[PDB]
Amino acid sequence: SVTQEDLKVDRLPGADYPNPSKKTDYIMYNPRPRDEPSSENPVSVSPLLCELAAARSRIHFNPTETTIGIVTCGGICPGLNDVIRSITLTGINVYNVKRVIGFRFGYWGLSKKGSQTAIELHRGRVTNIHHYGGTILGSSRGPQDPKEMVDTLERLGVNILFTVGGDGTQRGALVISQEAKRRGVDISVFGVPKTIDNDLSFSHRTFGFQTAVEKAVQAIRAAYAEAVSANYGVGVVKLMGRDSGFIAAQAAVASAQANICLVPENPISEQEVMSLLERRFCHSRSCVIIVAEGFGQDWIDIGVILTEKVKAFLKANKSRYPDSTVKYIDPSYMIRACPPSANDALFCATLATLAVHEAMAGATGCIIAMRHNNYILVPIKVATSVRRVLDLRGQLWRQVREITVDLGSDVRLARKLEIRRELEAINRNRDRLHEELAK
Amino acid sequence: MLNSVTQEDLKVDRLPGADYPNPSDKTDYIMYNPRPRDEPSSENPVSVSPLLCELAAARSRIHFNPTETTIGIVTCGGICPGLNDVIRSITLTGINVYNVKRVIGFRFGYWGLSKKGSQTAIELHRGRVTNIHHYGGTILGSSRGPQDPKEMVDTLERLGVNILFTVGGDGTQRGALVISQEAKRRGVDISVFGVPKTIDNDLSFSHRTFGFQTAVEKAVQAIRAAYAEAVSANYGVGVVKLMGRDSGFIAAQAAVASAQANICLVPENPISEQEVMSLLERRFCHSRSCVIIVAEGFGQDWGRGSGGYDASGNKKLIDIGVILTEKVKAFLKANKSRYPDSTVKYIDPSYMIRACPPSANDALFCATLATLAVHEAMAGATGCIIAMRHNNYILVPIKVATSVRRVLDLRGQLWRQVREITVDLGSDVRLARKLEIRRELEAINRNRDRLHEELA
Amino acid sequence: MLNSVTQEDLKVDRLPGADYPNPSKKYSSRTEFRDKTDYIMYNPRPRDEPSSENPVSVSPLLCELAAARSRIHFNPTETTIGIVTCGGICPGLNDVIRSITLTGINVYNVKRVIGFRFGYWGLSKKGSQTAIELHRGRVTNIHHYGGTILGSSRGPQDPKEMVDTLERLGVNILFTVGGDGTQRGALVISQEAKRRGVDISVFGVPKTIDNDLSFSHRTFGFQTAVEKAVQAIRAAYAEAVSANYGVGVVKLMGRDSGFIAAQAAVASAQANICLVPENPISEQEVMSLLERRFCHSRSCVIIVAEGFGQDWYDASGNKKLIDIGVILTEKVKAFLKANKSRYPDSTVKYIDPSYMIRACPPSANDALFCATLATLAVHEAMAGATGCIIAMRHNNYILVPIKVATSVRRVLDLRGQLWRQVREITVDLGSDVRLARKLEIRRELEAINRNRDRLHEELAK
Amino acid sequence: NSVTQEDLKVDRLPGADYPNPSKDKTDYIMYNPRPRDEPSSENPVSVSPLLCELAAARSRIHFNPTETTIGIVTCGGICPGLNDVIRSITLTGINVYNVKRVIGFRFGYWGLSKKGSQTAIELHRGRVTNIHHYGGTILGSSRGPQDPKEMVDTLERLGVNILFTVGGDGTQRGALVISQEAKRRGVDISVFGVPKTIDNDLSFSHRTFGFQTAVEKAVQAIRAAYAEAVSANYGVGVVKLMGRDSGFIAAQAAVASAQANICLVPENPISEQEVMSLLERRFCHSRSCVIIVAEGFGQDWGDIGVILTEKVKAFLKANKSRYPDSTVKYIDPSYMIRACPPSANDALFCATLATLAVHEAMAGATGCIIAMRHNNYILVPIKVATSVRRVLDLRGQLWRQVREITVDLGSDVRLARKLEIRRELEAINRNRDRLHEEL
Ligand SMILES: CN(C)CCn1ccc2c(ccn2Cc2ccc(Cl)c(Cl)c2)c1=O
Ligand SMILES: CN(C)CCn1ccc2c(ccn2Cc2ccc(Cl)c(Cl)c2)c1=O
Ligand SMILES: CN(C)CCn1ccc2c(ccn2Cc2ccc(Cl)c(Cl)c2)c1=O
Ligand SMILES: CN(C)CCn1ccc2c(ccn2Cc2ccc(Cl)c(Cl)c2)c1=O
Repeated sequence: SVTQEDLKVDRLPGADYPNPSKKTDYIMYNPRPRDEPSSENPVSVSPLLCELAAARSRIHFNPTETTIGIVTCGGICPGLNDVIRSITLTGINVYNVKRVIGFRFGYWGLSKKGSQTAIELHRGRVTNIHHYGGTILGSSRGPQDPKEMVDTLERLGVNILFTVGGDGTQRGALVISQEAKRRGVDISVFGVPKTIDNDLSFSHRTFGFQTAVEKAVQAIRAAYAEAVSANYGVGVVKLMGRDSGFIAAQAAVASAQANICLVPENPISEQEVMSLLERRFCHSRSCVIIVAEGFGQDWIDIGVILTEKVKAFLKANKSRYPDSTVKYIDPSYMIRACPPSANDALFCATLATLAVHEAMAGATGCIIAMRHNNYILVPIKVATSVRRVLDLRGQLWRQVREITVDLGSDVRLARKLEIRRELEAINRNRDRLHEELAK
Repeated sequence: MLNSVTQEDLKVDRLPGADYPNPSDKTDYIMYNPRPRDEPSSENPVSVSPLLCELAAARSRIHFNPTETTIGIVTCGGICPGLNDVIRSITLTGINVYNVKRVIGFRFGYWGLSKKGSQTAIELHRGRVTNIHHYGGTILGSSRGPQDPKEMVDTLERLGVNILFTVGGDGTQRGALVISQEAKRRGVDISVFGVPKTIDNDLSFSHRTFGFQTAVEKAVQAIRAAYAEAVSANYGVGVVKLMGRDSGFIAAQAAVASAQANICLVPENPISEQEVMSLLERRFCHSRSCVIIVAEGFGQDWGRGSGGYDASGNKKLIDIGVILTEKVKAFLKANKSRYPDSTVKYIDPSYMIRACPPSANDALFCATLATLAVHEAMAGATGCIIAMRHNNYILVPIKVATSVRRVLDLRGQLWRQVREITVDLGSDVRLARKLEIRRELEAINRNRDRLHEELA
Repeated sequence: MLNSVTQEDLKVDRLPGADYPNPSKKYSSRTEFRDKTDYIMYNPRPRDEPSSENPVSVSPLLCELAAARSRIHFNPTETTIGIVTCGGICPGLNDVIRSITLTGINVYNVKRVIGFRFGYWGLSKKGSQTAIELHRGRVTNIHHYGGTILGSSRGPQDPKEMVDTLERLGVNILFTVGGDGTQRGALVISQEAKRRGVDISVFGVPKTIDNDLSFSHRTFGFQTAVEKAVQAIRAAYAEAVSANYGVGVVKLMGRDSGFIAAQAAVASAQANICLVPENPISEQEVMSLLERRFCHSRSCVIIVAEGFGQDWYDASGNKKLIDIGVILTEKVKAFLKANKSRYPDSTVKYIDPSYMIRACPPSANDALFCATLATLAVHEAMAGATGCIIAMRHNNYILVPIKVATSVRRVLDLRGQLWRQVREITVDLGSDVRLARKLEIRRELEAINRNRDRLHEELAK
Repeated sequence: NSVTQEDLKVDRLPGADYPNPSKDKTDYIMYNPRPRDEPSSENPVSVSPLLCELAAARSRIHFNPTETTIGIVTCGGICPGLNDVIRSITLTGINVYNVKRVIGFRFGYWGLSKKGSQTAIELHRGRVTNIHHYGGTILGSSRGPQDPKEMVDTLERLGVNILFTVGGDGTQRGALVISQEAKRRGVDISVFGVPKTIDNDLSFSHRTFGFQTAVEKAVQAIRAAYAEAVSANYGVGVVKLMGRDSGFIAAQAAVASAQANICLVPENPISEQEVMSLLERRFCHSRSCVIIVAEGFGQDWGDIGVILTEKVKAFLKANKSRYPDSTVKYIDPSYMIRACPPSANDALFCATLATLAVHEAMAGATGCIIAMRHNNYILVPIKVATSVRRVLDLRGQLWRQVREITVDLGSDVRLARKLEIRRELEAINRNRDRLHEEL
């Protein structure tokens, strides 16, 4: 029940200035056809069209009179400094805006007390900041009074505010937008979605996620080495994922080293987990367990709890697992806090520049997202009403099930054929050697 | 001239019969162009294009009896980060999912299937592929050049190979469909299925090929080094050659990602030696360093090649890397007048970009392409490649795939980002510089006061 | 209570007889005569100033130098080599396994090489079943991966039962890769062996990431471990500077010494408090360092060694660990919560990168070091050395009897250059906070105002 | 060989009339800590009469800290760590000694000429904060001398009291000439060398800054060459690994990588014909060959990198007969080895060298370098330091490890190969039975 109206992104009234550098075009939400190939063109399975992001010929704000505002909120995420850098440099080099302000430590930065700390963003101040993790502005969780914030925006003459944060941040962003139009102030509030878990809807990718999976795989390589080094060794790795398991699932498949992958979308029992572990220890002396922070909220720190419960299980069963070892790893610090991969640096730069192009063109109350290889605008209202989750019947989760322990699979039948294939390889290698001597 | 892709061109071949169940359902499609003809209205939107692409997926009925099927793998041409992943995934998907009788790896490209190289061919089991994705190159090995299709299909028949995966560029797949035709010519049950290898990401009906994301990571590293060398010298010039035989996707993305390129030379934008030197000259107006990205395919009109081909059917190119470096030196030497001491370092990181293991993102992509390749080949697909487009995996007949290629849009967002960073002759040098200073003073004088405040 | 190490204590045992020539190092390849033991001075500092006579060591001790010998004890083609890895993994174990295996096979051409699985358990009659054959194929690339292909356990086994296995498999040399506890057991295997008059060499390759072996300036894995520590700190630093009154607590190995903590702290240049066992301070002292940091900064990074503050059952029924990382984090939180007054919003992130520091493959420099230690270990064990470790000291490879090696341990000198560099970077209650800060500013203004004018110059002219 | 204790006596400027703001006689370390006689009841005596002055912070210092200007110049090829040395000299000066001012001279000795003295930079805490995170030198670097007269004019003009010269043998040679020109006019100047040489060929040294980082990169270059080469039938990777006059990088990289089959260093000059017979022997029972070559090898040949590659190609052409398809890839990773930031171990080493350099220069040391030898930091007069150089011992343990890995013309090809096979069969046939057992 998402309607075309839900996808209509707001514009501030008027586009009375030319673009210093450079029709709304659309892309289909679902590019799959209703009917088979035929004489006429195919029609979408969905009625939804998404507004494409692009530099416009006419823009709302007089560039040389425009102040741009930036705020970063919530958990850090690889790429924040890139988004800060790109918004700042696109503003200055392309549109030549009067001023760019950075609000310190999240929404607190726009409160009358934190407005003191706000920083001037020039070319010099952002030159290399993309080389470092975190945010030069700083970040806090938690809202402020939208009234008090819009006072600061009016006071500093801020014309556009970029809100870099999760669902909660944009929810607040739309409330600033509405508080602004309620006074009839000329303010654009534009969201750059920050979410390492890539669980934004009307999106296939958010900045930081690809970088985060790189680090997750590194964490798993370490866990794997620890675990295979012990007799009945268990590496438990916690891989982000508050409400979705996209990092857990991709890391599990990429690493090719996960035997059990625990995600919120597939909530199983403590007892079920231990029988997967038990089946792994039938024909293996090590087990790597990926666990999303959001798994087993009905069992909070699932990392420590799963580790304690695995230990308890192995201790109860010393009988069969005589010496055992269980190492817990929390690489959260290492996954959020790094600078982005080159690919994520480019993605961040592209999101930020299109964000400025569209905000200057008077877009407001929207996020910028990337979907079907294209950059789209999405109203915050819809963006924050629905969220993304693993499809347990889809290709990614199928690849997790192919690698992870499955109680279905005949373990010892599967192993018979394994051996026959290996003998067939050995016996050929055996003869080719024999040949070389006499020959 | 317009290309003439028709829906018939996109219909991928199937070997006749799907008479066995899947150990582990109609063809679904995705629209080639998901942009609508008309604005939002009462009815659902309709594609600007009539073309539909076949989606890749595991099928319920399959052509080959899994337990009786031999899978063959061959890797051809320049190495590319991910080849071992594709080898590993084809091997493990075959064994763990379909439980195929045997998997053969053909050594050193098509040479591996010639009666001479068929000696060297290797048995691929789980043990033999366990960790091969951790290393660059190909455990099979790779050569440029075709062999006698007759002699190759002899080997395929001799070893009872039922599917052959061809991992290589346009030339390799062109040969793949020639194996397919030589096979049907004898009425043998063979699938020939392509996994596109091209680091330049210039396959059409594709937004991404395996290895490209990894290659851009390395290019940016090469640039970071060049940048350090160049900024260290007074009138220092780093020239970096970044792959790109016929397209500049690596050059362009590396240039934007690095944010350290001042001149980015790609084949799509052929400019003169004289134009390049005036970009350099303008850089040295208000800077003592310049980094120059150059695609191996740029400036094919700057010199004349021998006129020959390498064995794969690529033009033997004029080493534009060495030539651009010599011409920059010549220019700086002619103008010692204004560039009194100058330094020009040339860097060729080709070795480092192809030869590395894949990024985790490229490991996943390779693994996904390879498994869908096996799912579809088992379902009797043949004479096609697997590609990724609009976030989805599609099948494409080799015939169309090898008749069109991909190239930078000089009016598109990526190239716009290159032009925002690289030197622009347009902006009036010394006016442009006045405002630069005023902005920097305005920053300094604020920093100046905020300090003063803290004391009193 | 002084240590009582005499020159006799540094004489390393040799099994009686060196009755075979060296396959690789021929006696006729040298310039000078005699295949004797050469020595290096324990302490190369002189008693007296420069004078007419040569200088004399401040110490009487000489250490035996490690090197390939012209005569060897074991008949190479009849020799079985045994390898066992014990305790915490450490970057480089697979290199040491690989190098011992390949030096044995390629240089001496030994009959066979056995890998004992999961520590000393591998030599017990039960674990002797699991022992692996080590050939060229089985070790080709194992140095590319962290951990140990043999596996590792803590804990001793019955020396009697172990030497049964060594005799049963015809093992002539056993390399013991492990910490102090492992070598202590190694010497006990050696003595149990000589007690039956079996022809066995027991030779230690010291494993200790903390680099706290004595008669040593470097153990394999330590350089790699400091690389990872600095990476962990970069992350903690980013988390911390991102929060208003942000605190990164990083635990950096160091059971009984703080060499990783100290080097990481200096290298990173990002540590404001560095807590090592050698400098035991109070909870109250720590909080006043933090307090002084928050006078003129909104972030603090705290390095803490596992072994710091030893004087400071989980729900599932297991005994809960000595974990200064969790405790320091709780106590910092408690302090910040008591003082919300002045630190209104605060954040404390704890990082335990132990997993990431031990479990990685070695740096190229540590790969070389591992390869060198392992090959000299084989050269010397073949030359009949036993009851000793191989160590690296004053840029040279030496042999040390296990007895001495396990009676003394290494520790930070709090008056030495490394710890001085930590004190220069970390918060110091000495420097008067607000005067120190005045001059900071004046220096920055003096820089700004010059930059300011040089710009002004360019414009109109 | 003929080096005297007088040669090792390091100069001090007359007077140490001020206390140390942070923190006493000269201590020494034995040049050669090997004993003359066997172990005995008394302490052993050095084989050598030579003692080196140990570097350390002193209680009395020559320069009045608050009146002292420090000068820094970086010369010749960049080297991983230059920015660390710049940073540490600057911060040790400011934070420990509290010096009046610190100047950075741009683009080498040219920076001190009356023309380049214009470009010289003021170095404060802000200007050096993160410069160690980047390769190259924020000061810049040129080769070549300037008029020592003209340079000492600049030093007098800017009131420079200490000048740190970061560069190779040629740079320090010039440094001592500045020192002598300074004392020749009544100028209170310390000239103190921080040796820069990636090849680690400084004498009275076991390690120079950048060398450990450079070997890390060399091994990475080799891993790439190896992958290219093993991918081709009769594949040849030629890698050039620095080494103008010594092969320490070539040798360590070769051993560390374990992937070099031929390692060509200046210390072991062999013929083109000798190289090709190593290659020939490799291709008897192998289809790939990796060749490490130091830039200083074969200066008596036909840019040894391009020439060796051409000569290998020429050899493979019309031996097509036996090497039917062949491939020869040349790699020059010089750019990548010099231009990177230092390893954490090299960052620490750089920081340590720079701080001790300031401690000792403040204590009036001059006409000397700081070096690291037998795990200790020593001072060495430039005069001796630049009169002798370091090179591979072909009879030492490092080169022995290169010979163990690289192809050896000694071992009888076909007999050597028989035993290879027997060992492999003995492995295969055991693996073969253990499998059979399970069925
Ligand atoms: C209650 N809320 C604070 C946490 C749970 N959650 C998590 C994700 C989520 C919603 C609603 C939408 N989404 C997806 C999402 C993620 C990031 C952004 Cl920036 C946006 Cl606008 C939407 C959501 O409600
Ligand atoms: C003659 N050929 C050997 C070199 C020139 N070339 C280069 C690229 C190219 C074509 C035709 C299509 N393409 C793009 C491309 C890239 C990779 C693959 Cl696997 C395919 Cl099928 C097509 C093409 O003809
Ligand atoms: C009891 N032990 C398990 C922990 C305390 N400890 C720590 C270090 C240590 C000793 C005795 C000597 N050493 C230094 C050391 C480190 C590594 C090795 Cl392999 C050796 Cl032989 C000695 C020592 O007793
Ligand atoms: C002429 N020179 C530029 C090249 C040859 N060369 C190479 C090394 C060398 C000398 C003399 C001494 N050394 C070793 C060395 C290396 C670096 C430094 Cl900074 C010093 Cl003082 C000495 C030497 O003469």
